[PDB]
Amino acid sequence: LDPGLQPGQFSADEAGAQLFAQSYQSSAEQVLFQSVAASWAHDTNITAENARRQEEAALLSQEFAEAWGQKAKELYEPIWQQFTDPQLRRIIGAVRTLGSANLPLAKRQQYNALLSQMSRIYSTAKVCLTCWSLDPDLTNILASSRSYAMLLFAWEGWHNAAGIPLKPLYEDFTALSNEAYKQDGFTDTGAYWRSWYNSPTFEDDLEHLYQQLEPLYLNLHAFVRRALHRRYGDRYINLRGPIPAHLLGDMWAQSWENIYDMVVPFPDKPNLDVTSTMLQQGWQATHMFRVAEEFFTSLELSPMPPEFWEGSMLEKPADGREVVCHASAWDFYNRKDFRIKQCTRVTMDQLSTVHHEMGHIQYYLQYKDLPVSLRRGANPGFHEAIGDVLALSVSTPEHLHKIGLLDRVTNDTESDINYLLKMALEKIAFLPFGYLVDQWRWGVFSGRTPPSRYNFDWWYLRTKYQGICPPVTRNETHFDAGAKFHVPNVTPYIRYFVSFVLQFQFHEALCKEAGYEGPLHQCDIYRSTKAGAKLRKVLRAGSSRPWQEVLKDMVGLDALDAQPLLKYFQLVTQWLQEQNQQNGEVLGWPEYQWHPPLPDNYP
Ligand SMILES: *[C@@H]1O[C@H](CO[C@@H]2O[C@@H](C)[C@@H](O)[C@@H](O)[C@@H]2O)[C@@H](O[C@@H]2O[C@H](CO)[C@@H](O[C@@H]3O[C@H](CO)[C@@H](O)[C@H](O)[C@@H]3O)[C@H](O)[C@H]2NC(C)=O)[C@H](O)[C@H]1NC(C)=O
Ligand SMILES: *[C@@H]1O[C@H](CO)[C@@H](O[C@@H]2O[C@H](CO)[C@@H](O)[C@H](O)[C@H]2NC(C)=O)[C@H](O)[C@H]1NC(C)=O
Ligand SMILES: *[C@@H]1O[C@H](CO[C@@H]2O[C@@H](C)[C@@H](O)[C@@H](O)[C@@H]2O)[C@@H](O)[C@H](O)[C@H]1NC(C)=O
Ligand SMILES: [Cl-]
Ligand SMILES: [Zn+2]
Repeated sequence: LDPGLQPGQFSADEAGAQLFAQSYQSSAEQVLFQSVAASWAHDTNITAENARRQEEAALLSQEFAEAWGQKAKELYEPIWQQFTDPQLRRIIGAVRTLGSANLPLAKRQQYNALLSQMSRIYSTAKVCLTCWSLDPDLTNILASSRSYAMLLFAWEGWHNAAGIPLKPLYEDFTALSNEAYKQDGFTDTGAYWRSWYNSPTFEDDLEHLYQQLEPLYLNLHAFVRRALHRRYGDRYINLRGPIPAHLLGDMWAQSWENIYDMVVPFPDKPNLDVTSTMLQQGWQATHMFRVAEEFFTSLELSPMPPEFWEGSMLEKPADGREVVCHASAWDFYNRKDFRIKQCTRVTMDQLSTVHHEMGHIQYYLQYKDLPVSLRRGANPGFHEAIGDVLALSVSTPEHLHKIGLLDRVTNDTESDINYLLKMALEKIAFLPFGYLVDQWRWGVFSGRTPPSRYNFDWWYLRTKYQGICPPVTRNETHFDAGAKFHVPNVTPYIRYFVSFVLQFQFHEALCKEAGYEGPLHQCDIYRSTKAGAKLRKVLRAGSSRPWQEVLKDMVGLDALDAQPLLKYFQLVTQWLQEQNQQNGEVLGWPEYQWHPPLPDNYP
């Protein structure tokens, strides 16, 4: 480690730790900058040379972590917990967590290499027969093909190409991750991930939330299953069984907005998917980013700086290079450079994704003056929810009309049902998947799920919560969990279930604060400077204070709460129950063993 980057001496006491943290921050900024730079160069341009570089950068960050980790222990182990300065306790708490820096050098190299290799496999896998990539090729197939056979070919090819080669790597990564975190005193990596919520009853709190949400999901599911039965017929849809996993519009069946045209109850009303209008008008990526920016400035939040426009990657490259297409937002830790990398396509759900990623940027802009350790969300769920909250105003029919995407606007109960059903396909359908992914991964890290049951345990959970089934037989050579971005890219998942709850609590608070006084689902906070100010107080806090207190100041409660999401959806909740009753549906999937047959000509 460079001499300039190494820790000095400080006293064993709180005045020293202040000097320590100032010294640390001053060093960490440079280390973070070089890591993030090398990751960027790789993620926008996957080459062996770029992976080697990113690995050398992660090694540097491990030596940094070890030297300051060990120094923070050596001087402050007995005293840090008792500091007067609350922010200074969280700073030291972060600095003393070693992670992968607990590994000896040889295993640090093996760990850094596994991260590179898993990311490469996921982002460069192809389905051939002349080869399709996930984004945009397979995405487009899953979204707009209605051919059982075609959709099967894409689903199977993807799962096979991405998952099978990842399995041995995934195994070796799990063992090394556990070895690293167990020397920080956690039972396993999953215990370390969970500890970010600082909540003794987290697992029980999530389960209580899920029990209140499950009836809405079960009713959406049955109604959608019926729509599918009418197109695909009795051979491929079982009205008492799980839904084939390839028929819901999306490679992971995790949100259903693309099959809106099959389920829309009142087709004579304004057409609420505005994608075709966007195309007709000639919208491009950069217009989408500008319209999103304008919503933020209407709240008196910050514009995107020059460095964001000059540095970002807003389309998939044409020049041949290979890239990580899954979207992400980048803080370089120098308080100057911030970027988005997104393979943006011109579609309405992609306009939402634009807002999602710009919400992360806005968080980085607001907290850029805190000590580097506090430059995070109050919890991870808060960071994921910011952009989603604004996207809830943007997609209201009235807002779409203001921005030239919807010609007529109607205010009547049929238009409301359409609206709430479209939003349910996006928000309600997701809930079971958002909850299950880390139940799977926590079982793997704890050893409850060894490599010999990775796929068995994955499909148990897929069926149990989502009520889907794989459309072809799977076995333990398949590794279907690894065909989802966040698994090989090692991004925790429970943050999204938390986010999907929190965003409705935020929405309700900012609508009240804006002075809005009609139905929660018709609220648009656009141009409300009072709403902007309340949002800004959250963003400016970073992780400097407990999330339960940040939440209470914002919404008036110190806990996650399903009530706002339930109030938003109330009208469609009631309507879907009534429809399913009148149609004699069976809620749930009692025929749990059922799978569809192969088509005659497969493949
Ligand atoms: C779309 O329409 C709804 C429904 O509006 C009501 O019903 C219609 C059949 C007609 O009778 C309307 O003339 C009538 O308002 C609109 O929601 C309603 O908005 C008003 C405010 O604009 C709400 O009234 C307020 O009530 C609070 C206390 O709750 C008072 O302090 C205020 O002074 C104010 O009068 C009314 O409750 C609300 N109805 C609800 C909640 O269902 C809706 O705003 C409109 N949407 C759009 C986008 O225009
Ligand atoms: C993608 O990454 C490679 C490095 O892996 C970049 O290639 C280097 O390009 C510079 C300038 O053209 C040369 O001096 C080097 O010799 C190249 N290295 C090689 C080929 O090993 C490439 O330019 C990157 N593409 C971008 C940034 O668009
Ligand atoms: C696992 O499955 C592999 C791929 O074949 C698939 O499984 C058969 C049984 C069909 O029903 C269909 O889904 C696919 O063709 C096999 O090649 C492999 O041998 C299977 N078993 C093991 C232990 O890997
Ligand atoms: Cl998380
Ligand atoms: Zn995100």
